[PDB]
Amino acid sequence: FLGPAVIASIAYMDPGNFATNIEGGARYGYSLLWVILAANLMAMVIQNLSANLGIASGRNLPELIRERWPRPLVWFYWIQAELVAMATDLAEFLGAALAIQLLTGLPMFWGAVVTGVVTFWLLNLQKRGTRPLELAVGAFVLMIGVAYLVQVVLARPDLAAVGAGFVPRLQGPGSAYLAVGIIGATVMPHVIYLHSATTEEKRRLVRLNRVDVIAAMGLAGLINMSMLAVAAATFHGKNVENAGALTTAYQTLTPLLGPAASVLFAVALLASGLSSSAVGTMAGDVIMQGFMGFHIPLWLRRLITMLPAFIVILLGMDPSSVLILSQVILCFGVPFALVPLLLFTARRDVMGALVTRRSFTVIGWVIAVIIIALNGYLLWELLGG
Ligand SMILES: CCCCCCCC/C=C\CCCCCCCC(=O)OC[C@H](O)CO
Ligand SMILES: CCCCCCCC/C=C\CCCCCCCC(=O)OC[C@H](O)CO
Ligand SMILES: CCCCCCCC/C=C\CCCCCCCC(=O)OC[C@H](O)CO
Ligand SMILES: [Cl-]
Ligand SMILES: [Cl-]
Ligand SMILES: [Mn+2]
Repeated sequence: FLGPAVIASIAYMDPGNFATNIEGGARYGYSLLWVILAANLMAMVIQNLSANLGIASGRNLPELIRERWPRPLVWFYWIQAELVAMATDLAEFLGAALAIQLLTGLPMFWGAVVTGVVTFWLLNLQKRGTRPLELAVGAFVLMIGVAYLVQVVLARPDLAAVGAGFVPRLQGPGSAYLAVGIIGATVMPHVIYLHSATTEEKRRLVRLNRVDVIAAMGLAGLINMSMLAVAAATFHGKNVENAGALTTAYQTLTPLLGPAASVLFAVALLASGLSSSAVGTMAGDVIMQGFMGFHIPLWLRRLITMLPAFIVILLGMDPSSVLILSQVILCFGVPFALVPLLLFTARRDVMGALVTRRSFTVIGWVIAVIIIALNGYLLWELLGG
C-alpha cells in the first residue's frame, strides 16, 4: 500500500532543487540544513491548504479568483501567476539542456534545441503513451534520490557541523539569496494554482490526500537534506574549482557509483527536467484558463517559455547560476499565492463544512509573514550591501 508518496517525491525533484541543494552545501556547508527543514514544513501546510481547497470547493484557485474578484485584480493575479510559470520552466527546460551537455558534450544552445524538440513532441502524446515514460523518469529520479540517502551515511559528515546546521544562523547576503532560493524550490508556487486541478465523501479525500502530502514531503526533505549534506562533505571547505555548479555535482556520488556517477546523475537530471517541463507547460495552460476563461495555443505557450532560456544561453551566463535565480523569483511569488489560498480556504461559502481550522489559518499567515520577511530581509542587501 506504499507508492503514491514515492510518485510525489520523484515529481518534486526538479533541476531547481538540484542547483540549490548542491550550491547550498558547497559554498555554505551544512549551515543551510535548517532552511530545507523549515521550507518542507512550510510546504506541508501550504500544499495541504491547496488540496483542501480543491476537494471542498470543487474549483481551483484560478477559477475562484475569476468568479469572485474584480477584473483588474484577476488580470494582475493572472500576470503574476504567468510569471511563476515562466520561472518554473526556466529552471527545468534549462536543467534538461544542461544535462545534455554533461552526456553528449553538445553546447548549451544545441542542447536546448534538442530539449525544444522533445518538449514539443512530448506534448502531443496522449495519457496512455506517457505511462511507461512516467515510470522511466521515475526510476532514475528515485535511484538518484536513494543514492544520496545512502551516501550521506557513507560520506562520514562532521556531525558537529551537521547538527549545528539546524540553528538558523546567517552568513550575510549570499546566504539569504540562497536560503530564499531553497524556499522557492520546495514550496513551488505554481502548484498552489495546480494542486487543486458530502462530508463523508469530501472529508474522506481530505483524510486521504493529507496522508500522501505529509509522507511525500518527508522523503523529499530527507533527499534534499541528504543531497545538501553530501555536497557539503564533498566540496565545502576544500576550495574546489567551480564547486556547487551542476557541472561537477556528479563527484558527490563518485565513491558510491564509481565511474558511473556522471552518467547516472545527468540522466537523472535530464529525466527530471524533461518531465517537469512538459507537465509544467500543461499546468500553465490550465492556469490561464482558470483566470481568463480562454487560452492561447499550447505550441505558442511552449515557444514563449523557451525564449528566456535561449536568451540566457545566448548571453553566456552560468546555467547552474540562473537555475538558482529562478527559484528566488518563485519565492517572491509565494506570498502572492498564499493570500488567495488563506482567504478562500477560510470562507464558509467556499469550503462549506470544510472550513480550515482556525489554527492552520493563523499558522499559514505566519508562514506568509516569514516568507515576506525573508523576501524583505533579502531584498535590502542587494542594492546596499
Ligand atoms: C541531515 C540528513 C538527514 C537525513 C539523513 C538520513 C537518511 C538516511 C536514511 C536511510 C539511508 C540508510 C542507508 C545507509 C546504509 C549504509 C550502511 C552500510 O551499508 O555500510 C556500508 C559501510 O561501507 C560499512 O562501513
Ligand atoms: C527530520 C530530521 C530533522 C529533525 C530535527 C533535527 C534535530 C537536530 C539534531 C540532530 C540532527 C539529526 C542528525 C544527528 C547528527 C547530529 C547530532 C549532533 O547534534 O551532534 C552532536 C555533536 O556535535 C557530535 O559531534
Ligand atoms: C525583524 C523582524 C522581522 C519580522 C517582520 C514581520 C513581523 C511580524 C508581524 C506580524 C505578524 C502577524 C502574525 C500573523 C497573524 C495573522 C492571523 C490571522 O489573520 O488569522 C485570522 C484568521 O482569519 C482567522 O479565521
Ligand atoms: Cl559547515
Ligand atoms: Cl471573496
Ligand atoms: Mn521544486
